[PDB]
Amino acid sequence: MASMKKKGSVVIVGRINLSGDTAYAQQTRGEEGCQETSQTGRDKNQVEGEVQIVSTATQTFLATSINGVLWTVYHGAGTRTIASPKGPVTQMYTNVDKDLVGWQAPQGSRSLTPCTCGSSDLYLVTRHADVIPVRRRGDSRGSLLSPRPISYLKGSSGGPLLCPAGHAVGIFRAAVSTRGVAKAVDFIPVESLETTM
Ligand SMILES: COC(=O)N[C@H](C(=O)N[C@H]1CCCCC/C=C\[C@@H]2C[C@@]2(C(=O)NS(=O)(=O)C2(C)CC2)NC(=O)[C@@H]2C[C@@H](Oc3nc4cc(OC)ccc4nc3C)CN2C1=O)C(C)(C)C
Ligand SMILES: [Zn+2]
Repeated sequence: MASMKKKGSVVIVGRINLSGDTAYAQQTRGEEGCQETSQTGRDKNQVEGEVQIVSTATQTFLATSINGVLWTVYHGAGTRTIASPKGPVTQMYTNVDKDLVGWQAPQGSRSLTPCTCGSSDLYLVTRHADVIPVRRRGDSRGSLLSPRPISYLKGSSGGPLLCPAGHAVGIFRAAVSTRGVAKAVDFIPVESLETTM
């Protein structure tokens, strides 16, 4: 009882910069500072952009702001708080059935707008800032136009699928792999987020 520990917070450690003509990853906090920030829950770093790179003590993945909520996957974040300038912030959405969690979007972030285009030509953004064309194949499935080893997609759960106009269509959840090659992806449709809200 006396020695029971607490899990740390999720910490923003970087972002996928989509502000210009060239997408690229940026690191904003190193591993040591990440560990300290996870324990205190106090992160005074400036946040920018729509897609954050996030970490716990044991995992790293992505998180995406849509309509003022920073969304990610439950299999990355669990029920963890997120670190923020004034201390840890509790999830405002948790849905293990959808593999979805969300926190109020951090000050300085920018939010994507949910797609209403009804378009099936999509783009997946990875933690390495690769922009991967994806053809929508169902409510929660899309095929990669150019399949890639699952190694390429690992660590990108929580990232966005976007339409041609840059609206959010979904949150990347899982890869569909045959013999280690991802030919398709599974995503949380933005309509499920909009409902959750
Ligand atoms: C050939 O068989 C297949 O293809 N079968 C497919 C399949 O299992 N794919 C697996 C392949 C795993 C190989 C690597 C794939 C590369 C990237 C991948 C984007 C990521 C990701 O990057 N993660 S990550 O690295 O950031 C990380 C780890 C730090 C966070 N996502 C996952 O890894 C998810 C997690 C779990 O999926 C769910 N876990 C949960 C857990 C919950 O509570 C704990 C609640 C709901 C939930 N819902 C789930 C749907 C398995 N997974 C898959 O992708 C399907 C989806 C079953 C059809
Ligand atoms: Zn759209």
